[PDB]
Parts: sequence; C-alpha cells; structure tokens
Amino acid sequence: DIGIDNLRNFYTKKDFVDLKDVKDNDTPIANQLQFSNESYDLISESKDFNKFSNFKGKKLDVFGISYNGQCNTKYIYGGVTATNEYLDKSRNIPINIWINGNHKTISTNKVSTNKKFVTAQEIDVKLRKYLQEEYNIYGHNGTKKGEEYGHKSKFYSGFNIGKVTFHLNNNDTFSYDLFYTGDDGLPKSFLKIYEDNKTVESEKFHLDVDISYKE
Ligand SMILES: [Zn+2]
Repeated sequence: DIGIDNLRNFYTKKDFVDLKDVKDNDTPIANQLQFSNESYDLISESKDFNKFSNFKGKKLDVFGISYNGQCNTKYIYGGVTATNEYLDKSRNIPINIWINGNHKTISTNKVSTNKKFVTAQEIDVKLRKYLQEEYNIYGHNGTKKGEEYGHKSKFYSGFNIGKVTFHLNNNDTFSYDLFYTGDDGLPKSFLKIYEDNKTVESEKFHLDVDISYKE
C-alpha cells in the first residue's frame, strides 16, 4: 500500500512549506494562488474562492505540505493566511492525548504557532510529525522513541486507528483521520482534506488526539 510510505514521508520527513510575507501573483485563476521564487512556483488550490479573491495580490503566509508539479511547479492545498495579525509570542497548543486508552496532557514547542488565525493544516502537520517522533505512529521513525508500543501494524508501528480533533472554546469541533490515505495513497488525494483553507483562532482552541490499534 503506497499510502504507508507516503504518509510517513509527506507528514514526517519532507520539509514543510513555510513562507512568510510573500506576495501572491494576482493571476486571473479563481481557485489558485501562486507564489514565485527563483526556481519554482508554488500553487495553492482551494474551494474557498471568496477567501482567495480577497487574498489576490496580497502579502501572505503559507504553511503545509506541498507535492511535486510539472516542470517548475509545486502544489499545496490551502495553507494560506493573511501576513495582518500575529500573537506577541508563539503559543504551544495544548494536546490531550489518549494512547491505547491512557490519557495525558502535553504542550510542546513542536506544535506551536504565532499566527492569530492559523490554518488547521499547519497545526495538523506539525502534530503528526510530533506524534511520529514520540510515538512512532507511522513506523520507522529512526529513533528508539515509541518502541514500547510495538510493531504489529502495517506501518511497523503500534497503531492503526487515530483521530485529531480541533476543540474550539465554544465546543465546536472538527476532526481528521490520522491514518487516512485517500483514494490511491497519493498526496494529491490525501492532502485534499486541506483544500477548505480552514483556520482556527490560535488562542481559542486545543487538540484532542486518540491513537489505538485493532487487529
Ligand atoms: Zn478537548
């Protein structure tokens, strides 16, 4: 299943997109923003055409996972925020985690943001990299961390079921499946979850994470 190696690589090894104060190119394309550098163009795709219209030609930040495009292009789903408000300090997002039923609470510099409104993508990708580093959820993390959970899953890990829930202060929520591989195991499919360019107010949410196994 190609999705095993692609989740591991795209979430936990491949460098995230992280652009600050970059100008969108203001093309006529309604569903795409575009950011150029000397070697390639990054195209962000979204279904939030109203947001994209407001962002055309503006100074923006971009964060998330890109995947290769033809010739001189790379793609990301969403990932875009307005460069107008930032917190004074990065906020480490509190994480309530249940690991095979056992609960703990943690915060870490590894899951943090200074954006007043952060994409869900930025937080999720940071979180999954942290979960891989500490719990080896996708297997083959290259350290001894998470050996205690074993290697029974198809990832060579202790886990094959999991969820991240964004828990907003008003007890609205939304969730992503930590082991979703899309229709074909390819990033162009599984990253499409981020195409809404959903954001959250960084000071006013926390994360609930559940990871477990069923044979
Ligand atoms: Zn909660």
